[PDB]
Amino acid sequence: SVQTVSTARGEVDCVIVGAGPPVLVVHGSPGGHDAGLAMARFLVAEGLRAIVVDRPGYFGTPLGSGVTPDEQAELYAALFDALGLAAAGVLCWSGGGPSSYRLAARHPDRVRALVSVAAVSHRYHFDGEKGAEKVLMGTGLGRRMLQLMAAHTPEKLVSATIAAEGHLSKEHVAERVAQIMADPDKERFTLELAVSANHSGPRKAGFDNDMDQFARIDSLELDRITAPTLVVSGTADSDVDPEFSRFAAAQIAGSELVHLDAGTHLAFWVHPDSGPVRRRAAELLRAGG
Ligand SMILES: [Cl-]
Ligand code: NA
Repeated sequence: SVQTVSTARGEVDCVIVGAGPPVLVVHGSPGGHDAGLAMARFLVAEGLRAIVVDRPGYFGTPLGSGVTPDEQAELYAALFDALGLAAAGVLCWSGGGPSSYRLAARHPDRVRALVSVAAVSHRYHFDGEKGAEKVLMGTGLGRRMLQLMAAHTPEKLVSATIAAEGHLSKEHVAERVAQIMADPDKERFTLELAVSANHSGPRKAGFDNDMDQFARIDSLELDRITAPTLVVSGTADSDVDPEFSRFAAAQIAGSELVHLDAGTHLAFWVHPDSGPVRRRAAELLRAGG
């Protein structure tokens, strides 16, 4: 299902799925179209169509198609041109923030609505990984272990992921895990995103590029954004601090900020009160369609 689209800004890979008002779905760091499709499932179910990119440096999209957040925004607009598309909704999460914010800021005519989930909204510095976590997230061996865990010990993987992505107590992690193991969509989402967190191999170029670029952000100029905007933050997110979302909402006039109490970085998909937020996101992204 991956298609290469030749744009005026270079080649970009994407997966085109669903039917309805279109939404550009922008993965985090690391990520790729696997993460993006997992992010997009609720949209397809709500009767929207998703355009799920591989950002430059991930899988088949060459880094040269856009290194900076601003160049990645330029690529997305060039992708819309290559699809004959005037404008689309935008759904971003985490490291998908900067390029999505730039698209909304500098190409406002191309963005119908913005849903920004725990998104990097200003300069950000990655804390490296040490010891076992480093091997697990940084190597092909680590990648294979995550794949085996997802296939064969899914509850253990879900637990590890919820703990890594939040500041929750042991007891609250276990409560979240039991919820997820009772909802097949939540389980599937979590397992897919856990595997995509490993930045080795074909995710390495894009991941290293994102870490370098996010550390160099001057301003993304979110105050320029005029799209109707929903910003979503889990209060226990240990990956992208809630302050990034409060900042973003304060910059974007008319934006709405939704907090998910005791939510991890995955809250918008896995928090027990997230269903209404996804429904609201979908309605916003339909943008009168
Ligand atoms: Cl959560
Ligand atoms: Na934790």
